Amino acid sequence: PYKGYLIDLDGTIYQGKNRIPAGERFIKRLQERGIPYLLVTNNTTRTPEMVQSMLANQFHVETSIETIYTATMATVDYMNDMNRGKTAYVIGETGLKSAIAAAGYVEELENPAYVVVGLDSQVTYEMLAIATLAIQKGALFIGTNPDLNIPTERGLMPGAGALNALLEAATRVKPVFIGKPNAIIMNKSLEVLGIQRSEAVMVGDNYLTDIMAGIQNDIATILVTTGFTRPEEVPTLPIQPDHVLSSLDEWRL
Repeated sequence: PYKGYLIDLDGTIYQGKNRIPAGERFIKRLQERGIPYLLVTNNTTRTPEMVQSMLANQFHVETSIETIYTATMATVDYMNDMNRGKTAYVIGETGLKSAIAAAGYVEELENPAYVVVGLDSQVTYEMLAIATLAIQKGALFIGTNPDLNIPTERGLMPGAGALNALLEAATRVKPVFIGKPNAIIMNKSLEVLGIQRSEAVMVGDNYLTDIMAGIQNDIATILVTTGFTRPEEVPTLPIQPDHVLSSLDEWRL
């Protein structure tokens, strides 16, 4: 069986303000059996500590801070890896912005080494202009996650991927995406998860991001029809996941 589990957060162990008890039991089962797992999210607005609290206070789950890996974390790791200058211009929220600040990157508006773009529910043309000019100057253009939409009360709204699309059109340069289903976040996840690519599994509810995160990177996949991809959609999926579940309670560890 799989020796480690990479798990999506929203839509998999909880849905919006709603709880998915089978999702709660799942990590609770992994914990009791001592099976390594990693909560992998494309979210960049929250810091892992904020996520950890949200989980414990609203969704009956208590995980160690190290069990949480976000697109923000994977992003600063990449920046550090690329080791270009220590300057940057960032569009995103407090989770992403503080993580980069904490890593020693100072805000540079003219010629930043990096131009990092995540979702900012309060973005302004001014921010886009600045980023547009900095990218053309030669800054390394990074997209935190490719997500086209953000699920909310009002409905599906512009996601980080859509903000990046605005910038790709204006600069003619495609950003290097970090988040699922792209390689960078997956490789680093494996590295932090501690187990072989060949024996890890990616568990999620979204085909385009989670399931493809596995298929594209040659990592086994498990799709739970809660959240995003609706069960009616599975029969027509271009590529069937290794496993399809209506509930995580049905997966045997």
